[PDB]
Formats: sequence, C-alpha cells, structure tokens
Amino acid sequence: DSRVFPTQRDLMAGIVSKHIAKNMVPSFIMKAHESGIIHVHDIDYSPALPFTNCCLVDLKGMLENGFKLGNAQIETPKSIGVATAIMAQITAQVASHQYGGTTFANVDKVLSPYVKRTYAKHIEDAEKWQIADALNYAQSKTEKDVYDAFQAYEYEVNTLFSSNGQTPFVTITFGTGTDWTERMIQKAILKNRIKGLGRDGITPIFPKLVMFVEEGVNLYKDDPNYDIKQLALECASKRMYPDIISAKNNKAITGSSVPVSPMGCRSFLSVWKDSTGNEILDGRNNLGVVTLNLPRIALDSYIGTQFNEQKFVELFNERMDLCFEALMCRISSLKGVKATVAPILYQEGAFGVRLKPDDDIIELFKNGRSSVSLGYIGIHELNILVGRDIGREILTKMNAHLKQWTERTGFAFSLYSTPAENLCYRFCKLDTEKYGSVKDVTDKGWYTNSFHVSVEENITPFEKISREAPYHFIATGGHISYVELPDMKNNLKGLEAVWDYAAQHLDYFGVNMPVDKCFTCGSTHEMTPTENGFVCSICGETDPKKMNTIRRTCAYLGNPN
Amino acid sequence: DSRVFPTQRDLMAGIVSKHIAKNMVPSFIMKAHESGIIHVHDIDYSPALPFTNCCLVDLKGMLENGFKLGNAQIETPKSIGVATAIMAQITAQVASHQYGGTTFANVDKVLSPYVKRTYAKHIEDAEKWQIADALNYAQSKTEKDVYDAFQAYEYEVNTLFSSNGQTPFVTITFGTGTDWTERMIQKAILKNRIKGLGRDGITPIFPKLVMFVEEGVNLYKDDPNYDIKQLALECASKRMYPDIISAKNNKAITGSSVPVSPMGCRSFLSVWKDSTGNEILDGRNNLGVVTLNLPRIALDSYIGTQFNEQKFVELFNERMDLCFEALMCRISSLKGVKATVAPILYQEGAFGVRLKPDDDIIELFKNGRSSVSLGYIGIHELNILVGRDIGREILTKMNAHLKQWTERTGFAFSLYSTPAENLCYRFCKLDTEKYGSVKDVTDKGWYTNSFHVSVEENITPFEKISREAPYHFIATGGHISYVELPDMKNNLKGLEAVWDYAAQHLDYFGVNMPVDKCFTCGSTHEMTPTENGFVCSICGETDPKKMNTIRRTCAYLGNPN
Ligand SMILES: Nc1nc2c(ncn2[C@H]2C[C@H](O)[C@@H](COP(=O)(O)OP(=O)(O)OP(=O)(O)O)O2)c(=O)[nH]1
Ligand SMILES: Nc1nc2c(ncn2[C@H]2C[C@H](O)[C@@H](COP(=O)(O)OP(=O)(O)OP(=O)(O)O)O2)c(=O)[nH]1
Ligand SMILES: Nc1nc2c(ncn2[C@H]2C[C@H](O)[C@@H](COP(=O)(O)OP(=O)(O)OP(=O)(O)O)O2)c(=O)[nH]1
Ligand SMILES: Nc1nc2c(ncn2[C@H]2C[C@H](O)[C@@H](COP(=O)(O)OP(=O)(O)OP(=O)(O)O)O2)c(=O)[nH]1
Ligand SMILES: [Mn+2]
Ligand SMILES: [Mn+2]
Ligand SMILES: [Zn+2]
Ligand SMILES: [Zn+2]
Repeated sequence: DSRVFPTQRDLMAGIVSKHIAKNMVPSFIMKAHESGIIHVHDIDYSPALPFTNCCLVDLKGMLENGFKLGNAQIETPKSIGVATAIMAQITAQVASHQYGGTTFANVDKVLSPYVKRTYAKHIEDAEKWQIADALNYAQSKTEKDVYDAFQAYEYEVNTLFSSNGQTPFVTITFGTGTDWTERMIQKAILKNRIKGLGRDGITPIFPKLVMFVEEGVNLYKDDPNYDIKQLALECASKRMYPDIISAKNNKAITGSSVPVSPMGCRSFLSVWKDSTGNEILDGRNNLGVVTLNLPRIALDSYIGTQFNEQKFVELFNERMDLCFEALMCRISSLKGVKATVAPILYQEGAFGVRLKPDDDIIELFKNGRSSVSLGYIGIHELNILVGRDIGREILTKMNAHLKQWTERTGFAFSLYSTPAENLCYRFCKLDTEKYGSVKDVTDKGWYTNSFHVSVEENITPFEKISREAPYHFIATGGHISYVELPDMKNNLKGLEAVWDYAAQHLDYFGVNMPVDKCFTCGSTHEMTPTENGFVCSICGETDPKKMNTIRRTCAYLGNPN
Repeated sequence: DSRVFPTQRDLMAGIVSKHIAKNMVPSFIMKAHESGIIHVHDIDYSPALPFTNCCLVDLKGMLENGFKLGNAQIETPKSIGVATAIMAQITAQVASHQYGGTTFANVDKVLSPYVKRTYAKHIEDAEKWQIADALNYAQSKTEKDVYDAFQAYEYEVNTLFSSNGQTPFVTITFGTGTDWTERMIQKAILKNRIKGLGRDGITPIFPKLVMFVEEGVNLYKDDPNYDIKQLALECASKRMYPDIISAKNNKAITGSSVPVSPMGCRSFLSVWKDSTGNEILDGRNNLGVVTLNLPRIALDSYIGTQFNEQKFVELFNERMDLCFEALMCRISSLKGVKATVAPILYQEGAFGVRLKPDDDIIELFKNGRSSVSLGYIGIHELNILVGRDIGREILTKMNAHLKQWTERTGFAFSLYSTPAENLCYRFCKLDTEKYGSVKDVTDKGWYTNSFHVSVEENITPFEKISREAPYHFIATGGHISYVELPDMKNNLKGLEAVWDYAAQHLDYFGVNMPVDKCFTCGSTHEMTPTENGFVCSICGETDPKKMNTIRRTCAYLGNPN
C-alpha cells in the first residue's frame, strides 16, 4: 500500500539504493534519466544491489530433483496439492530476489506428473477399501484434488507479501497440453479464475494467465482441447485473463521449437542452445530495461516550429549509444558478484543451473543466455512530430544497433515494448517542463504505449490488429496488442472471432473489456462512469466497498477511481 | 543470511532506522544504550516506525469469521489442510508487521473444528461410494489429512521469508486438548517433528513447540493423554522441543483460568478482562523490551576494589527511572499512529479486535491489555559482585517500581527474563571496555541469563530446578529454566522424572540435550567435539555438510561451529 510497514521498510531501502546509484552511475547517464531523455528502470533496486529483472522459473528441474528452499531440503512432491504449495513458496522466494516478474511456463505439462501420482494414490485406495465403482472414484477425487491445488495456488499468491511488501508479480502459462492430466490442470486454472477470489468473487490482478493457441490443439471446432478454448473465452469475458499467444507466430519470431512464455508481462527470450545443442527456455532471465523516449528525440530536433530530419538522425545515434552505456553500466555492476547473493536463483535451480557458492553469477548470463532490454515508447507521438509513419523503419534501425551490441559484448540485446504503466506520464511530464502543451503529443498528459495505435482513434478491432501486427515481428524482445470491446459475456462468438484474427496475424494478444460486479444486487453489467465514481445501472449503488470494478487501462488490471 | 538480497535490503532499512532513532530518542537514553547501562531492544525497527514486538495471534476469531489477508477476503476453512495453509500465511504476514515472535496458542483446540469438517467430508464419501468399512475409512483418511496439514505447516514456516529476509520466528502450543480431534492434532505435530525436516530429517529451529502438562490430562499413568506425553518425551529427545509449561503453576502466576502461552520465546501476559468481564488471551501483545544491565550497576558502585552498598542503591533507583523513560519514549512514538499501518494486525483480527482505518492503535494497548517489558540479566554475576545472593530481593524491588509505573500510566509493565542470545556478550564487552577482566564476572566474556544458575557450576538437574523455581513466580513477564542432560533417547524414564519435578515446582521448562545426526552412517549419538569441528564417534566423518548438529547454548536452537 504505502503506510503499511513492509512497504515503508522497502521505501527506506529504495531511498538508500537511489543514493548509492548516484555514486555508481556516470553523471551523463543519470542526467539523461532526470531529464527524461531515457529511463533507467528499477533504480531503487539496481545497481546498488546486483538484482536481475524477470525470469522463466525452471520449476521442472527443481521439482524433479531435490532443491533447498529456505532451511528445507525439499523432495519431489508425491501429490498435486503439495506441488502447487511448493510452487507458491518458490514464487514468493523468486519475487524477493529479483525486482521483476516471475513466470511459470507450461504448468499443465510441468505439473502433469503430480496429477499422475495423485491418481495412482486414489487407485490404490479403491482397492484398499473395496470401492465398487473404482475408475470413477479415482477420477472424481483427482478432479477435486487438482481443483483444490490451483485454488490453493491462486489464493497463496494473493495472501503473501514478498520482501517489498507487495503481492508477487507472477504469470502462469498453459495450453499446449493434450494429455488428460494436462487438460485437467487447464480446466482447474480457468474454473478457479472464473469463480474469483474470496467471499465476493472479485477479479484478481495476479497471477497473469496466458494460454497458447494452435491449430491441431485448441483453435478449431475439431481440435481436442476446443472445449478448453471455450472455457478460456468465458474466463476472459468475466476476468480479462487469459491473454493468448499464437503458437505459430510466437515460434517464428523467437525461432523456438516450442512456444515461448513471456517473463513477467511480456519480455520474450529468443532461441538459445546450451553447449550440447539443446534448446533451453526454463531458467533463463533478463538483466534489465532502459527505455528510450522517442518523442523527446523528435521534440529536441525541432528548430523553431519545424522538424529537422538531420538533427533527428544525430540525436538518435547519440542516444542509442547512450542507452548502450546505461545498459552496460548495470551489467558491469554484476562483475564479481557471487551466487551467495540468491541461492534459490543460482544454487538451487530456479535459473536452471546449479552454481557453487563461490561462482560468479555473470558467466551464467553471457553468450545469449539472458536477454537485455532496450525499451521504447510513443511511436504514435513520434509519427505526428516527424509528419509521417516511421515506426517500422526506426524500430528496424534500432535492431541494427542491437545486433552490433550483441556481437561486441556477447549479451543478447533485444527491442522491448515497455509496458510503461506510469512511465507514459513521467516522460510526458518532463517533456512538458521543456516544451509545454504540444498539440496531439503532450497535451493529453501521456505517451502511447510502444507501437500501439492511439487509444483516441476511431478504429475497429480487426483494423487495429492489422496496423499493429507487423511490430510483433520487429520488437522481438517484448510486445503485445490490445483491443477494446464492450461486455462480451453473452457474445462469446464475437470475442472468439477477435481471438482467431489475432492468432493468425500477431504473437501475444489480450482484450480489454469492462469487468464489474455490484455486490448488493449481483449485476455483472458494465457500470456507467460518473464524475464522483462508478454507479450501478440497475440498482443505483455508488459505494466503492460494495463493488468490484476492474479495467486494464495500461498494462496491469486495476480499479480506476 | 547476510549477503542474501532481502537481508541486504533489510539492513538498509535497519541503518536508516537507527539514524532516525538518533533524532527521536533523547540523548541521555541513547548514551546509556551505547555504554551498556541499559539496552533498548530492536532499535533497527522502533521507534523509526511504530512496530510492536510479539503477540498471541487470535487465529480462532480470524478463522471463525471472515478476514481479509493480502487482497483476498478469506472464508472459514472447510478442511484441516486449508486451515493450516491459512495459518501459515498469517504467520508470514504477522511476522512482517511486528519485529518479534508470533505465537499460535492451543492449536489443538483452535483447529479442532476443521478436523471435524474433514471427518464429515469423508463420512459423506463413504456413503457416496458404498464403502464397506465406513467408520474406518473416515478415520484413516482424516488421520492422513491431519498429518499432511501439519507437515504442510512445518515446511511452509521453513520455506518462506518474511519482510526481513528471515524464516519467521513462530511458536505453537498445545496439550490441554482431550477430545479425539485435539489428540490427533497433537500427535500429528509431534510425529512430524520427530520425522524432521527435508531429505535428511534435520532438526528445525522453528516452530517452537510448547506442551502444557496437567494432572487429569497428561501428567500421570492414568491420564487420558498420557500416551501423548510419551510421544512428546521421544520428540524432545530427538529434536529438543517441545518445551513444557506447568498448567498449575502457570495459572497461579498469570492469574488466568486457562494456561497462558508465551508470546515469542517466553513473554507472558498476565490476566486481563475486557469491558464485560471476559478473560482475554488471544490477540494481546507486547510493546517492547528495555533491558537493565544489573552487573554494571554493581561494577559502577565499586569504590576502588570494594563494593559500596549506598552507591548501589542510588544508581539502581536512578537506572530504574531511566528504563521507564526509555520504555515510555517508544510508547510515545505510537501516539497518532493509525490502523492503516498494519491491517492484518489491527483491522482484520490478529490483535483480536477490528479497528477502523482511521482509528488510533495505541488505545488498543492501554489499561493492561498489552504488556511492556523491563528486562534484566546476570544475577549470578550480580551476586558475586555484591558478595551475597540478592536475586529474589532485587527482582522483588523491581516489581515494586513496575507496580507504580503501571498505576501512573495504565500500561501493564512486567519483569522479563531477557533471552539475550547475543546481549550476554554485548553487555560484557562494553563493561570490559571500562573495567577489564574481572574475576568470575567479565573474564569468561558473557553474562549469565537472567536468574539462571551459572552454566559452569557443578549441579544436578533437581537442585538446579529448586534454585531457579522461585524466580518464575517473581519475573512474571517472562521466564524459563533449562537443565543440561546427555543423550536420553534410550532413557525416556529419566527425562520424564525431570519433566515431572519441573512441572511441580516451576512454570516454563526445557531440557538441553545434544541432537546430532551423521548423514553418511546414520548415528544419532552425541558427536565428540574437536578443535576443528565435530566428529562422528563410530564412523569418523567431519564434514559439516554431511551432518546435523544442534544445541541450545542460549535461547534458540542452532549449530555451534
Ligand atoms: N509523473 C508521474 N510519474 C509517476 C507516476 N507514478 C509513478 N511515476 C514514476 C516513478 C517511476 O520511476 C516511473 C515508472 O513507474 P512505472 O509505474 O511505469 O513502473 P515502476 O514503478 O516499476 O518503475 P520503474 O519501471 O522500475 O522505474 O514513473 C505518476 O502518476 N506520475
Ligand atoms: N491461503 C489459502 N487460502 C485458501 C486455500 N484454499 C482455499 N483457500 C481460501 C478460499 C476460501 O475463502 C477459504 C475457504 O476455502 P476452502 O476450505 O473451502 O477450500 P476449497 O474450496 O479447496 O475446499 P471446498 O471445495 O470448499 O470443500 O480459504 C489455500 O491453499 N491457501
Ligand atoms: N559483542 C557482541 N555483540 C553482538 C553479537 N551479536 C549481536 N550483537 C549485538 C547486536 C544487538 O544489538 C545486540 C543483541 O542481539 P541479540 O542476538 O541478543 O538479539 P537481537 O539481534 O534480536 O537484537 P535486539 O535484542 O533487537 O537489540 O547485541 C556478538 O557476537 N558480539
Ligand atoms: N512447502 C511445502 N512443502 C511440503 C508440504 N508438504 C510436504 N512438503 C515437502 C516435504 C517433502 O520434502 C516434499 C514432498 O512432500 P510430500 O508430497 O511427500 O508430502 P506428504 O508427506 O504430505 O505426502 P506423502 O505421505 O509423502 O504421500 O515436500 C507443503 O505443504 N509445503
Ligand atoms: Mn511425503
Ligand atoms: Mn471452499
Ligand atoms: Zn447493483
Ligand atoms: Zn557417522
């Protein structure tokens, strides 16, 4: 919250950490950050301490083998419910040793073997107690245990604070599983999500859910998991998640044999092979984000009221170099740092390899294993400032610099569509301090996310997907597209048509709908917006404590007041 | 640990908090703390933030009714396993909003109703599936669910870090329960503890276990839970805990109709009644500890090499006043503080009453509800310095000051036998900086705990209990007695004789034995101590990673290196 104790403690460390960063980070990089030329993310954590950002947790390797967690040498779980109980504790622990999001990829496949152990236990109990209908007891009890295991997970993640006093920022993916255990997990996740959280069944912010969609798996009428696709459509319409990823487009962009889950919100690894040619996903991470204020490049290239193309080329080149220096500055902090810093990450399997206590952690990140993020924002406002559409062109050129950086250093730089929940305002506020109200750019008080078409443009779902799709193939380090839609709870067919179009043309996709609930009557209709707050169409209730109203106005779900 | 991330963050807040305390706390109090005249505990937390110390969590009230926990409006659990899963999350949350220990009192009684719901569910499943042996299916499955629920608890508490990067400091009491559900919980706790933690079955530091012992319940051959007493003796001999409390002596000292569990290690409330005359235990807390260096009073009253009684009376009176000023200083910090600071504690039931967000938290503590702790230490070294035994006499006089303080302020001051894990060295080191090596006092490098007879005195178990017993009736705010014993795993009868003697004469009691395990062979015999480390009698292994060696050399269990 803010005045809550663990948050206050965290703010104290955050302040000490900003001060230490002022002594570690070269002046020109700091100055560029204060002025809003760039944005060095997570300065209240790094480089004062050698934290990394987000990751794909290697849960499979952890669970299969042993691993130490806290003071406890955990063994392979022998039931599904214990497996997600351990998954929940790893969630809290990983969140406390990085400043970014934690992702568990393909939990349907990974947790499958523990649903199998639960099933065998009940089969053993059907013989032990002379149960007449044996195959129906084992299945029915297993269905219940799995439902309960993922209710446990969803609640644990919403009832525990990490180091920083907040609920852990975690995402869960699924959808490539077709075996009966893998189907059951997916239905359990989606059904718990539909039921909602707590007494009143509210819409949770976390975990993020993302489902993979593929032809031959869950995309068309005839596919095996097509019933699960319909469950997911109902869930999306009541609770926003799950977002979907097109397995086909995802693998083309990443170069991966299997769909690549996003770390945190939408950071994507590209394909990487270990020393024996195996494709590795789980365990890999991102080292940080620096974000380039693209509108500011253009604003600073104005001479009078007129754009100067030559000036723009000079500052662009100069600012790209600058961003490399900022990104490299923090990676340099990681030199000499030992694996004692975060045993759960480095010693015990979360990052997929066991380092010894006295090993340097940075060697793990080298030669393309970890990604590193050059963010950007405000293509819409860039296009207005330069007078034409240069989005695909400037982003393609940014990739060309990134390739050079990758080859000079060994670190795998990628272009990242910064989620920028509040950075949209920060950059605009600082650009306003210099240039004032500029028509169509700073006047509204925010910059538009990445390559997204303006939220104030009159466009259909289908035409927005088309305009945005090309960018998923360019900003390979991170991207998503949203479409705004009304209540779709009694129009699952229209929603599905937008999913299918999205899955055909782009990588990662979500749909922003209104998800409201009046507690006193029970209406799940969209509330109408007053100047005071929200109001119930059918009853007329206006108390915030007697309703749940969730939008995704930017990146995360939240209540808009 | 130390270089582990959440710990480093916590150290940053701890440093900022010490600095803020330097601006909040009057100079004379700070100076007295630097010099080791007194010790203001937890200065790295309070008064920079308005934390409190330890508590008895009102789990019963929380579970029975609703309560919000994190973002989730939790409902009454409908199974035992969910109940301890919620108990585990409350543990982590309470630990993060106070700087002291969390206690769940009488978990056998409190969690009983959820064992009853689990039993009814399996009875319902015996009819649903035509199970031949119905009463034996429900009982056998319930036994398993309870075992699993308390394995879940013991592991959750050892696999989660609170705000401060440490495993939560938590204690669990039981033993007054005689119903079949309450027996089953006690056996589950004790059996999990016996099995140990993890792959290798190591001895856990936490949770602390304390069992109540009473005539007519579990003390003599004919008592109903006498079998549980034997389970507890076996557990104590393999894992140190459980400590025991004499229900009879405990109620006489506290004035309570039911046995009073210790908050954290050994802070005891005295009896208190709400506005309608009900005796309240659960929800109540302690506001902090200031500890009086008793040897230093005597050392500072030496004129040449000779004790001056008159000087001792003057500094004693002056230092008691000083301690009141230090204790009151931090309680003053709590004025104006609102319940938004810690919703789990103040709004949602942990402290047993629901305050509104805009309510002041200090009113909850007034008029005897919360205790406040005047610690002391080193009676043994005090007796040497003054030339005679003045322990019962000086402590009785300290109570007389405390009664005056209580009547002037409304806050319930009590005399507290400071556990002083490392304060035993701190005080001795600072007293040495002034007076050097003093025979029998500072020469060994530590002061003896509270009223405990010297750890270097040749005395039997029974004679140590007798010497120490009177002090449990005087230092009512906190006390314990230890006895040192050899391996007692194949002598449960000798151990029981010491428990019975203890239960007759004193309040709260534990037995320090050696609990070692060699992993390579499996010996549970006492390891022999070398200058290098520990060594296995029968095999000869010396690697610390291939063994588990636990002592209680002071207060907590730990590995001595
Ligand atoms: N002007 C303005 N700045 C804000 C607001 N909320 C947060 N900021 C600032 C503080 C942060 O350094 C920066 C970005 O915050 P975000 O919410 O986008 O992400 P986050 O809090 O994780 O910060 P970070 O990306 O790690 O720097 O913007 C706001 O309402 N207005
Ligand atoms: N913290 C936490 N809360 C849970 C867990 N499982 C359920 N809850 C929450 C949600 C409910 O508000 C409350 C009561 O839940 P239940 O005992 O009814 O759990 P469940 O639905 O799995 O069993 P049920 O089908 O109702 O018999 O506790 C868990 O593993 N951890
Ligand atoms: N001389 C000396 N002082 C120590 C050692 N370890 C800790 N201290 C200091 C720092 C603490 O302010 C003080 C008491 O520490 P304790 O381990 O008894 O308890 P705790 O860490 O909870 O500190 P506190 O009671 O809150 O001040 O003694 C040591 O090995 N030697
Ligand atoms: N974090 C956590 N660990 C648990 C829990 N229950 C058991 N564990 C740990 C201890 C073991 O090292 C490992 C595997 O435990 P199990 O799946 O065998 O649990 P349990 O003994 O209740 O079932 P079982 O009798 O073996 O079929 O996980 C829990 O609720 N939370
Ligand atoms: Mn097991
Ligand atoms: Mn339920
Ligand atoms: Zn309504
Ligand atoms: Zn051995």
